[PDB]
Amino acid sequence: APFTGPILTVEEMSNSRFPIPLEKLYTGPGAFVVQPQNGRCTTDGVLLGTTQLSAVNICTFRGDVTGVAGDYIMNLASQNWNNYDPTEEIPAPLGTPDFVGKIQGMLTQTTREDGSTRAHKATVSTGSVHFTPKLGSVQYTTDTLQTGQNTKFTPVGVIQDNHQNEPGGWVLPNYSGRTGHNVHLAPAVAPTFPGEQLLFFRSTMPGCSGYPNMNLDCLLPQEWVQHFYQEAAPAQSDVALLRFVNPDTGRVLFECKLHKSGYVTVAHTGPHDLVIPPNGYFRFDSWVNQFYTLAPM
Repeated sequence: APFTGPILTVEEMSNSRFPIPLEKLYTGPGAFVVQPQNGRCTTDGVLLGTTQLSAVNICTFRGDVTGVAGDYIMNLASQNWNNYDPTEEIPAPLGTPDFVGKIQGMLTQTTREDGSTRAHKATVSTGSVHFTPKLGSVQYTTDTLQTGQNTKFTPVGVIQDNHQNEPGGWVLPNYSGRTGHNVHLAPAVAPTFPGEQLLFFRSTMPGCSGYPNMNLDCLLPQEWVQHFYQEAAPAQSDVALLRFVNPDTGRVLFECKLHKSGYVTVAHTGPHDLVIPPNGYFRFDSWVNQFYTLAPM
């Protein structure tokens, strides 16, 4: 099982931390608590953190709701509408958000075998110490919805209330409110090697109110996560050499290294939103010692 990377342009891929396509590449610094929980999978196919395979289920919630008299609280159900098990060895239900911000979306429901259905705007602060997904409960500050009926929360974007103030992007939430620290987390990440920086995969979370910081950097495209999980190819070395080619010219644009552990680094310093040809895609060339110095970018 040869090791491989998917043949997909950044635009043909999807963000692994919010259900939306990728938009571009960006490498940068240093003073950051960097440990996204979704979009975490070893190059050999071992999913970690709260990462699951579907891009459409990232940041969604299913369950039941009980409205507080004159917000609403949701009793978490399994992604498949089944029972939720606080036991399983994960930081929280797979797909759960891995940063702090007020995610606004829609709550849809269907009043069982009768037919009626209904939906209302709703937001949910992953900062609200009542954001207890691990415990199996989460409350939304709706815009109003029976009890006993399957309520779904479909995510749509983030908001604000000062500027760029929010989203905490790299601010991990507390899956178990007061009750305790997050468990079974995914290793924090950061470029160790000299001068190298992390090569992220950017997208822009739809703003729905205020002046929120809409950037959303993930370390792996969802299909990459899907590919390694499928292929489950062995990591003949710590680092795998990748070349970003241009299908048209047939000329390498630049290189980067995919570390078996699951992240991407680029031999470059300082901020800079990469500029690539829309047809650009990544291609694995070979494994290398963690010492292989990279041709800059």
